[PDB]
Amino acid sequence: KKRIINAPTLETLAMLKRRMPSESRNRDAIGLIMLPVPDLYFYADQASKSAHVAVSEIFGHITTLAIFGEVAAVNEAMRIIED
Amino acid sequence: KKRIINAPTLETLAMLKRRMPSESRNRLEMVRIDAIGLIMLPVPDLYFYADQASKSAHVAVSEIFITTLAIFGEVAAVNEAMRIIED
Amino acid sequence: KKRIINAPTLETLAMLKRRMPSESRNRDAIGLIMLPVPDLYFYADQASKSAHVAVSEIFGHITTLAIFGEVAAVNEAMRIIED
Amino acid sequence: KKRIINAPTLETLAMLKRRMPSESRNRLEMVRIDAIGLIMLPVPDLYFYADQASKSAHVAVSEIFITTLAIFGEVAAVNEAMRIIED
Amino acid sequence: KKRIINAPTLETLAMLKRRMPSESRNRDAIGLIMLPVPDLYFYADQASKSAHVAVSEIFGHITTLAIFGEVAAVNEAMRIIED
Amino acid sequence: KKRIINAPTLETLAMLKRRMPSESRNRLEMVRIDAIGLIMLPVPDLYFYADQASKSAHVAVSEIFITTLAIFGEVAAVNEAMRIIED
Repeated sequence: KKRIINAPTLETLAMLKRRMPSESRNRDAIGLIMLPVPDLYFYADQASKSAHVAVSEIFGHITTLAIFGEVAAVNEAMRIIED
Repeated sequence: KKRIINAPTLETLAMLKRRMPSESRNRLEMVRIDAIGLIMLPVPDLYFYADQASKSAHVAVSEIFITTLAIFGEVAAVNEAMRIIED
Repeated sequence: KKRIINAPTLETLAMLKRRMPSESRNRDAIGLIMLPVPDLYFYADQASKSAHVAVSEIFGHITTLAIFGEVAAVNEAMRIIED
Repeated sequence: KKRIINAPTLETLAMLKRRMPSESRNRLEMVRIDAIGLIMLPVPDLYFYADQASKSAHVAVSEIFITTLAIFGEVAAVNEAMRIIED
Repeated sequence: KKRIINAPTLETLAMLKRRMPSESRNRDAIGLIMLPVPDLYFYADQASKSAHVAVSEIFGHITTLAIFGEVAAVNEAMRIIED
Repeated sequence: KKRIINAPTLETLAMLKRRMPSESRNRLEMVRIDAIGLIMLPVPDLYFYADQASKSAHVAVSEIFITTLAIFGEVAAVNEAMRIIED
């Protein structure tokens, strides 16, 4: 399903970074949502067109998208994805 | 499950390029990418439909790492391809 | 399921070669069929006893057999496998 | 599916350490390990609940290689955490 | 499910060793049982508290625990795990 | 799902050898391979039945990379083994 982490720890960020591509990693709330891969890139492209949030895949098919940004924005994004 | 990205970002293209073979990467600059169709297919279908697309002008195809096929090209062509694949 | 590629592109061959063992790769229609592994080797052994087609596993359990040869032969093989 | 190991062996700790990131390994000596809670979670839940635990005193969390979260700490804390996760 | 190998061959031991961690490998009947990972470590910890049997994961989620020891002990352990 | 290859090709043997451990590879020349039985088994069954076969004369066993066991030997022996495994 979907989940939002408000005010994540440094340790939480470290865990996520280990599970992201170097390109993304090198670049607050975090929204985590499980999506099939077409949806994943569709919704990530959305965010790249949107300021104020950053996106990345999380590894582990149906995979995980992580949305990093400000509390309002992250919530807005998770809402948009539910439609 | 299928999805079409209209007018993809440069970052979107970068994300996809990271997830395709080095050999396929050049094919993106040889084609106008109005749209990207992403569809999850069993492997026999994948290569069947890729081959189709490779024969078609105006689109380029690549695997993305039941797996994912990406169809790059002009809006009409991408839409046509996704339609054909639904049949 | 099963599928046959008539007159494959060079790019199509390149995609398949990336997904085959070095031994096979180093060695027109292409038949692609998804089989459990016992069936896979059973039906591939058949082809090795048969002239005019070549066989290989394709990676990605239930896996994929690829049958390379002449149009008649490939069709014949895909038919035999349906029984 | 969840499980709590009360009063784990040194060998049990060794087995788990082998299956966690090198970075997490030190966190075990910074905390009294009366108990270990092991629960299998989808990844969004995993990081959600880890983050919770990392904010909580008396427990430490780590991934073990839908995946596995390990919660290390004092009996009360571990039990509380496993309870919260059931909700 | 579960299975017990009485008086295993050297070849059987070799096959299992290939599929265990170096740490375990470096350390008769063999009980093999498929368990979810929480159960796995729970029941392995049990064995570490118990003399006369040794435990290890076998690789290949729901994974496999291997219990090495004397015939009585191995049987006792497989019984305990059924509860 | 099970299958028996009667009178396998040299190429068939080559394909299987590529997919077994280097250690197992020699065992094929120590045994007359009239037939190869291939059966997909959960891992406890795999080692249980391998061990059986390793104790039996006239067959050799190996893993092929729920996984696959290959039973190499004489037609009678292979058939007997596949039968025993159905029980």
